[PDB]
Amino acid sequence: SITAPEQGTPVGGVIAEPSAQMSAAADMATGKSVDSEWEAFFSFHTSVNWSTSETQGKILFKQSLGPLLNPYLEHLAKLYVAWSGSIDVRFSISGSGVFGGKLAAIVVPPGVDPVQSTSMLQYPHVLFDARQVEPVIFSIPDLRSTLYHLMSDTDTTSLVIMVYNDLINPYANDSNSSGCIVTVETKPGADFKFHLLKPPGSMLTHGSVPSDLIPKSSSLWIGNRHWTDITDFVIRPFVFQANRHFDFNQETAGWSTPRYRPITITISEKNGAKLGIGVATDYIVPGIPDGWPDTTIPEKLTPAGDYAITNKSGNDITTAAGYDGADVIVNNTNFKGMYICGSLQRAWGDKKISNTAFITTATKVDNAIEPSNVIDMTKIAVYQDTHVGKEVQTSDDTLSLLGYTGIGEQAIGSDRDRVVRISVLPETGARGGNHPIFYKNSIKLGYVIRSIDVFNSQILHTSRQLSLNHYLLPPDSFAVYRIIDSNGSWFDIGIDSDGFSFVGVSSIGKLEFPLTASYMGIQLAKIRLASNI
Amino acid sequence: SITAPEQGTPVGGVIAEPSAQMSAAADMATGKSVDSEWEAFFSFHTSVNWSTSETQGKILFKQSLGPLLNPYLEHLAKLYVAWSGSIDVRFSISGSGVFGGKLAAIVVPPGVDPVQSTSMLQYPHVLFDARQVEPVIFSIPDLRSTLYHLMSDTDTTSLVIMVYNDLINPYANDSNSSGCIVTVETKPGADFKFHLLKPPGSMLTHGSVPSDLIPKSSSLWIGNRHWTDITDFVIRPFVFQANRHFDFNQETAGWSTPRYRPITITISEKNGAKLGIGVATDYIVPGIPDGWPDTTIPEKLTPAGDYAITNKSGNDITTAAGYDGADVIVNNTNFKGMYICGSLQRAWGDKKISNTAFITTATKVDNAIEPSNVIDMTKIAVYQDTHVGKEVQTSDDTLSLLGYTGIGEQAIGSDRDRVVRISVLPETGARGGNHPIFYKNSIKLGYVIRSIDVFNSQILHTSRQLSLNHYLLPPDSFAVYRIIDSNGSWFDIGIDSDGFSFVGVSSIGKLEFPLTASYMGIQLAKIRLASNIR
Amino acid sequence: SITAPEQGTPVGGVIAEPSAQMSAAADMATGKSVDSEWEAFFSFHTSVNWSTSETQGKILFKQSLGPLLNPYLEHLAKLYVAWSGSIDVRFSISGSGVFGGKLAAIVVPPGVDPVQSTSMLQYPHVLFDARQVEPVIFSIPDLRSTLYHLMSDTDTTSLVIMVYNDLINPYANDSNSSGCIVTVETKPGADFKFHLLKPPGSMLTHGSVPSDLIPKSSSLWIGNRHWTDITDFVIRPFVFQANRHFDFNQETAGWSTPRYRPITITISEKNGAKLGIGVATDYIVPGIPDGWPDTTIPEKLTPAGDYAITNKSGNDITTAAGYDGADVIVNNTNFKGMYICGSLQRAWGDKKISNTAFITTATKVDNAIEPSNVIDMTKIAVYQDTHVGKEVQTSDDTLSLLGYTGIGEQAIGSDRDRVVRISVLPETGARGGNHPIFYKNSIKLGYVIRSIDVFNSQILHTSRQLSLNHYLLPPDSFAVYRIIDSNGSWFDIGIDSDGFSFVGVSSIGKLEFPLTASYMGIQLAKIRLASNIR
Ligand SMILES: [K+]
Ligand SMILES: [K+]
Ligand SMILES: [K+]
Repeated sequence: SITAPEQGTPVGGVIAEPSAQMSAAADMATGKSVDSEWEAFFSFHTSVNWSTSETQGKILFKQSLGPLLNPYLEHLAKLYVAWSGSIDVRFSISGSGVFGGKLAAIVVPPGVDPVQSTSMLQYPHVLFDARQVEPVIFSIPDLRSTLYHLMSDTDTTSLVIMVYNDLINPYANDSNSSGCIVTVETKPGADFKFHLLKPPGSMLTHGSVPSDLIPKSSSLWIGNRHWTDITDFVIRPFVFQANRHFDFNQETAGWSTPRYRPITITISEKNGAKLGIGVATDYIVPGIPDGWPDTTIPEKLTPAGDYAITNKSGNDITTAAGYDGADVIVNNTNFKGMYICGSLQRAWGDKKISNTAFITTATKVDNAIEPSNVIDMTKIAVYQDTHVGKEVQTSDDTLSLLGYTGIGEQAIGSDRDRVVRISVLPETGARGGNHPIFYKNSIKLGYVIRSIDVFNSQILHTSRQLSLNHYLLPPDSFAVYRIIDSNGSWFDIGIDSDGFSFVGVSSIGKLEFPLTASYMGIQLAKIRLASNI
Repeated sequence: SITAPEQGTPVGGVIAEPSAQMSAAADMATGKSVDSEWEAFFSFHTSVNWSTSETQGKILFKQSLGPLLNPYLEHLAKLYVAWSGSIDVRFSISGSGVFGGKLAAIVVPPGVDPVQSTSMLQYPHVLFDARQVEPVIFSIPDLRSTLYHLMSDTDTTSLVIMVYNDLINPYANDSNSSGCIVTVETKPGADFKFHLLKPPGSMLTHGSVPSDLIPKSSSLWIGNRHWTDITDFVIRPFVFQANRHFDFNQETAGWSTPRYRPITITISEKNGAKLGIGVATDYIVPGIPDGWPDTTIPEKLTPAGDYAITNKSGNDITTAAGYDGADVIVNNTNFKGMYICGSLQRAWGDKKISNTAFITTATKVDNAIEPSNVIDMTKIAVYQDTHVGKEVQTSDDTLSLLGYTGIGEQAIGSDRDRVVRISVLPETGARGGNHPIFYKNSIKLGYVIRSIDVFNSQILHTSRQLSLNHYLLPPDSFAVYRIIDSNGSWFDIGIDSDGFSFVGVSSIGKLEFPLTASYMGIQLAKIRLASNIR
Repeated sequence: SITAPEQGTPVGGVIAEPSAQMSAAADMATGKSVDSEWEAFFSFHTSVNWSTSETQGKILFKQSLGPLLNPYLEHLAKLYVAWSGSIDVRFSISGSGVFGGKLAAIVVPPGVDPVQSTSMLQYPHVLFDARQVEPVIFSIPDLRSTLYHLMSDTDTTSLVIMVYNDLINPYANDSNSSGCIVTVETKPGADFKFHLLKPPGSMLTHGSVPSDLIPKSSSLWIGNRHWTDITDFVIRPFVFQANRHFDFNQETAGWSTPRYRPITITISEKNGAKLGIGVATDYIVPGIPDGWPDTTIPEKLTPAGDYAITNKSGNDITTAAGYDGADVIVNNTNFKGMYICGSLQRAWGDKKISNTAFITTATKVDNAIEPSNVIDMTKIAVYQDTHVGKEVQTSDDTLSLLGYTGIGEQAIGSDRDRVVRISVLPETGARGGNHPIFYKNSIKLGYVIRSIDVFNSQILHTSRQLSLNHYLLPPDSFAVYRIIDSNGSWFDIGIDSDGFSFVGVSSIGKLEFPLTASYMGIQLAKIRLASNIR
């Protein structure tokens, strides 16, 4: 009655029985290494740049030992919870002959964090000159106080590439944009082996490694507030968002899933209102629809009319494309910062076509509406003519968001008292000299064909992965990535335990926008994030 | 000069000496054949029902290795810092013979946390049928990266029993459901050894497992907002409290200790002034008294008069048929959301008997009080008529929470805007798909002979233990406690690193309250807290 | 068909199996060379000072055999019903070399109780000088009429150290006193064995030793009459209390449980009546509420007015200089000996805010109350102005003891004629030459910013344990607890079968209160409870 995992009554394959002569035939037909071909060669892992800007003692690379240093181990790591052993490395520089400089590789032991000083070269290190063609090979040993590791462990032996002598080029003393791509390739050491099969589907108690929060291409980057594509970055002393922002505990202080979909509600008004209060039909928090905008109007306003724009204290309408070359707008509209949403006003006996929506969160005192810094089921304002008479009308609406009304304003997310929360707004300032960032994209206005900027605290892929998956990161640390544009400009972003992405520079500048991202590793939040801009 | 721990000249007994005939006689009288008997038998651990309603891939049993499995090791563990080795976990099942259905066993390694899914069976598993006669043992090996375990350690090898094939009765209809319960027992195992005997009176430098947070019986459960006994659980999307709510870091965003005792203050009303500001006399935070209640008033109002309520149309209520017969209450009373607080009210020269008080955090402008939910040295309001006439008095006063004047309002702790904090309000939402819970008490009302509900973030025993004892729990896990009522309907509560409690179902319903609570283990927060409601 | 307690088919771990290389590795990492380490070393028990002031025939050390000597046996003893065998009690002394003085050791048999007298040396005794270098062991043999001992057993072989020759310093003058302290350690002994492992959740049918009656620290001491913390002891020739005073038979001549919580009652005053009789709502004895205070008024009087006191000559007191400056007080107040009791005071139609109460056991004749110290269903007095007009009201009321209006009176519990009973007042006098003691609290007063002393027969932890747990103690013995203050001045309290406490000296004096209490053992009541006051 008891059966073991390798136990049963063997009947065979009725028509035939497995032949060894055919399995030996297939080995010679294909060649053969011993059951793991990936243990026999070096595989491309990453490449890093080294310009003339990087002075002596700077660190271009730090990645800790682990199975993420080789793609074939990152694949088979998914079938296990523990590992142990060394990784072999081969690195080279695609330099020129006219280039000098020299570069060093330092396997620092566990525990230590390095410092950008030439004192780290008072320790065994592999010199590599830019003029050197043949690559160089060396091992990264597993020096561990334990007997095995876990996939989340990042206190392992680590490698750093450090500038030993500055790179030189007598030519470009005007552009200073020289090259020397520095590739790193990896092979498993013979002492490498995985331990402890995990059951499939089972989660890891100590979590996984945050190596998939940002995609590897900017074509996939979209905002957590508006669905458009990211176009550039913004650095500010404070960065805050609640709606689709998720921390590493799968917790959001907002009210919406990491999706963009229509918003279904149910208005109910009478006597001629045009300014009703909806109620949720699809939600995660009771009262607020899933996907309701996280921004409030500037002031108290009584929506009754139509658009109205004018320039610097001039009473001159921007009827034409002379909108540009104005630099200040009054925006005299009675609807002055709402969100435009196409509606399907379904009702019994309306017998008239639907109308646009002009939604926001606010307190309905009367026909007017007051800015509500906080959201609630008693704050969900909608300004559209549902064609109401004296008797009640309980239409179904099913909005979808298209644009914005606040012409001539700052980017959505600059002002804080207009940005919506439930109770507590997440917020982060500078954390060890590193500055937080927004992700900037655009949203269409309602009157002028131009668009307005929008600030985002995350990329939606970063929110979807933090809503679903379980990662490890200590609070005093980042999950650091490296952004590289089509040119040789790069900078490291750092995503904290709260979900906010930081940057070490004060200004990124413009960048050729087909970008890529690679996971470097876990860093402390104190040490400034590397850059070359 | 030097003497070892076993060294000294023996003289013995002076009138007699120890005998072996008498020690042998005690082994005759007893059945003493070997010491450490718990190593020689299996001891009860628990028992699970396996019904036909339970589809495949469901987990029935799940325990991690450790000395909390067997009670005889849980006892000796108090003397040692460390342990190591394997436990043997016997399983017994008594099927009907005509039944069918196989049941799997998986010893998942350390570092994982199982899930209810057949993917767990894509892994080595032993099976045993309902027609299994003899018990099966399933030694759990100690797989460890360290050389010994501590007692605070919980990432250990675990064993799960889960339904491989559904249980089958050929006679039973599709409607009626049957079952066979599976019993679980444990024994220390041969390689099990404790390590590093500790001296008594020794702080253990990491604590122990969170096994003593919820008492094992409901008679000992009282809230952290009001002192009365719990009566039911309340699931809400957001849960929040500051005063007596403590986390695993022994730190609090509140102002009071986990104990209910009177509130001594002093108040120095000057002129004819039935209200004034009181100053702390006993405190852990400067300015705020210890035991001061964490709820404000709804509105700005002047306490001057008597009680008043109406049945939605001005019909005043003066009888139980009106109060219970009402659907809602207006409560036009002028001292609405406060606490009665008997108030001894001593002073020098105040020969008049004392008068009850009404307290909240609120500002004061010369007659009134406004709702201010940020407590300070100046947000300590009192209204008790300390017989003042045109002269500073400086009375001393001691106050004991009795009731709550806010008739008709919702349950206390249901509105953050009215709940009091210093700077930061601890608050949670649904971690995983597990909903938070308040613990429900009731508190007395003013002149009505009914009561009003009261919500609580913790049980006071949970707060008390987290103020004194040090525990490890990462911010991704829960300390799980299986609740079992009198009928056998059960569910698992999971306590947070933040101190809040959770439950893995949208509604618990009603249930017998002479109920219990047993620590099952540490559990990751994503995984839905198990339950069986009926 | 049948399966023994160690029987079942083993399959083991399915992914791995137990290893010995890893269990060996934990013994390498640790110092594990043998299990049950407490059998291999001597553990600290206590230490005594031997000074030159101490004449011959004085007893310094006295312990009976048992597992409460060593803490590692006191722990395992919780798993077993019985024990047997000998303990080894090491002694260490470090004299100056120039000292002289011999010290005796006597293992007195079971059935006796020693005395401080040289007649004890007319018996086999071993001696050891101040110049003793190495420790001495002195195994205590288990002489027993039974075949095994239980844990409740205390008539066991004992060992006493006593001064055979006074300690001598040739340099020290007759005035100055020196000393050498003797340290005592214990080890389980070779023939020691526990017996009859008990299943958990098992009542032990005789209990255990009275080792947990007084807590080990003074921060946890509160009286059985008022909830406040103790501050000093009070020796009186007679001691008496009924309400929360419990004996070792789990029986009481009182009416309340050992816990302080509010007092819910109902009162049905008819006409304009500021006083009436309340009826129990929560009770263990029919008629009397649980928590009702056990003290009467001094005199017949009508509660109608305000407070009033005078300084022996009509000079009213309205300031601290007058109260403290006074020698005695008249207290012409009309509501003298009662308790303030905040009184929520709800009812249907009583919109007026509540008013404090004044309670005692007393009769009532239409305006007044007379002191009746026999509590009944009709001796439940209240004076709180429940806004009654010419109509029965039947208010519900909850009351919480705050203070005591009897300004100027002596300490509460000092007059039997005022202390309340049902039928029988428990009472003791001087057993042996050991004087009883009250435990002293203080209770708040009415409008004075001072307090008044309060006497207590027990600590509430002592009452609580004697209500729930079953203990053996004959009516001739005491359960002894050695009190030690911060300076080292000590004395022994002995608790009675009746529940009362005693002390072996006429006056204790003043002493540091961060003090402790340790159980020394059972002691016959004739023998004077030892002490060392300084
Ligand atoms: K329509
Ligand atoms: K007074
Ligand atoms: K009342």
